[PDB]
Amino acid sequence: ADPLDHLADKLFHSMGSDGVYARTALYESIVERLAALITSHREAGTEALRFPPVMSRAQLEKSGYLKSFPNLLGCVCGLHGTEREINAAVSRFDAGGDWTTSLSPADLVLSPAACYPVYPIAASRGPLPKGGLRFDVAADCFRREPSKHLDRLQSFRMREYVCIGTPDDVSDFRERWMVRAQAIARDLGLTFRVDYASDPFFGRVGQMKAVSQKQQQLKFELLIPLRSEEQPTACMSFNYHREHFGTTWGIQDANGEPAHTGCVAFGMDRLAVAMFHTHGTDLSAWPAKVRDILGL
Amino acid sequence: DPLDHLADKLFHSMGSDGVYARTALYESIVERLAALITSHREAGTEALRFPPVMSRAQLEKSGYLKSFPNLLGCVCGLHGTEREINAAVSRFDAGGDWTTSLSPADLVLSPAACYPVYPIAASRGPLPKGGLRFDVAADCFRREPSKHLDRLQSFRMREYVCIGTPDDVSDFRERWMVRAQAIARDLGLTFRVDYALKFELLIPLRSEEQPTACMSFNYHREHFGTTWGIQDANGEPAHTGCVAFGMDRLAVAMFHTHGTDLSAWPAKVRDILGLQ
Ligand SMILES: Nc1ncnc2c1ncn2[C@@H]1O[C@H](COP(=O)([O-])OC(=O)C[NH3+])[C@@H](O)[C@H]1O
Ligand SMILES: [Zn+2]
Ligand SMILES: [Zn+2]
Repeated sequence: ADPLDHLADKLFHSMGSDGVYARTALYESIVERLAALITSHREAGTEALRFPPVMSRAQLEKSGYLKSFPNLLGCVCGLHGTEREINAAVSRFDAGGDWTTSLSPADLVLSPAACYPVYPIAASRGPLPKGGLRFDVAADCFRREPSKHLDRLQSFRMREYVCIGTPDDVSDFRERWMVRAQAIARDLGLTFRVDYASDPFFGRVGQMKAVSQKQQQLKFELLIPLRSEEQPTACMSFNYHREHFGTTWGIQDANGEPAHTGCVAFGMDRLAVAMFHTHGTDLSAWPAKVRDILGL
Repeated sequence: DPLDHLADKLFHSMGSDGVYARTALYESIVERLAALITSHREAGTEALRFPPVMSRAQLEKSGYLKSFPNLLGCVCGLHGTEREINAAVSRFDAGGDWTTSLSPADLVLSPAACYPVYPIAASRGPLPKGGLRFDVAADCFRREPSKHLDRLQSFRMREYVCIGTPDDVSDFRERWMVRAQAIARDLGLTFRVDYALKFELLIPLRSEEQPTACMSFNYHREHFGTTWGIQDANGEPAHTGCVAFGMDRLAVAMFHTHGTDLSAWPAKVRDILGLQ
């Protein structure tokens, strides 16, 4: 079986859906401590925003998400019809028929990544000041990838630091964080390597997109062996978007050029699972240095 | 609207009524409220934390679909072949509608934090004497757009849940109807208790004639006990009730009541919320 499976009893209860779990108090306390630790490394002048698990469908469309991962997107739908119509749908359900045929899309999707909503927000403020803007964002995200592996969820929490400004601003930020992220994983007693990577772009063209992204080194990941050293798990990523979002949303840097952006993302559930996989379910037995930095 | 002005310090627009980004000020208060509620948690209470989505089939069995079908948010996705999905996005490129290729997932956005806990308890067999107590939280969803700050589409719910005999649930209800009030009192909130059976603690937010329900008690009879086959220690279908706290409503209440400057909040309140 999967090396992570034995962890399930202590960390999760089933909710009748693969990748969707109830968190025990033990698991939760570790997520919160990881969150606090990440917060303690926040750079000065970084604005903290917290987003709900949903976001505007129009914004997600405009962001170009359907062009990259249409297969992962969770859209919100409801019964928007007339009372007669809605009653009809319910009656089918009562009669073992299919109520869902009356669903129609809402103006909302479940967020695929924590940073998305922040770009329209930064743009509404007009031109960027010299040195750009830094944001601290989090959200419960959704990706439509059902799986029984504990490191592959459908609903998971994502925490990010986001840099918006000049190519220089973003590169400095990304470099800084690739170093600081490795220092953090060390403090946590986790084994890792950092490597160039690519997003799981969809379809045939998606294979050309990934090769290109990898060669341009626009995405690094911090990888931790969970089920094996041969196929480690990405628990953080460092993403350079170049000018995509700046152009998309009309954000201009202090030079009046289309702003560049990048983000450093922490997979909270993946990090928590890595911690338990590495140090086990008995917190009293965790290494003293680890217990100390987490303030246990 | 009395609350509208609060937005300046609490929220940023996300392109959708009732869906706002939350500032550090606002979130710090939501967290402290969460902490305060935790401090009143009863012994022997199992704390579970639910994600924003849950089983569609569980939701169907809960009866929610019969009661508030218009408020449900169902999860839908593109579940077809690669060619079908590409076409959908191409239609979108050509000024058409890509959503016609959507089909329901096995999931919905949770309408109430406690719903998923009932099948969990049922799965463990007969309840012990005295029943079970749970502490649940979830980001919940209600498909009802509004510009009012106390009527969101996505909001945090916190709940203590009692599963047991009618005696268990009644003692639990009585206890919590009292604690809920004591809590609102310590928060320096002005409220009245009404019986909409269901108990509700309503706080004047827009007006005194139309106060907002910020905490409630729901008694479900043996509805979930019967649906999931939860059996009490005497072999009968279990009863359930829950005390529910609208975390985002409570936070808006606090800012409305005491203002957006935490330094000028009363010392009692700063004290109980670990601010002073
Ligand atoms: N299915 C899943 N289950 C659990 N965690 C996941 C996940 N998908 C992503 N994550 C976590 O979120 C992080 C960010 O994912 P990503 O790099 O694919 O998205 C982004 O581009 C963030 N802007 C990953 O490094 C991982 O730690
Ligand atoms: Zn990001
Ligand atoms: Zn409930």
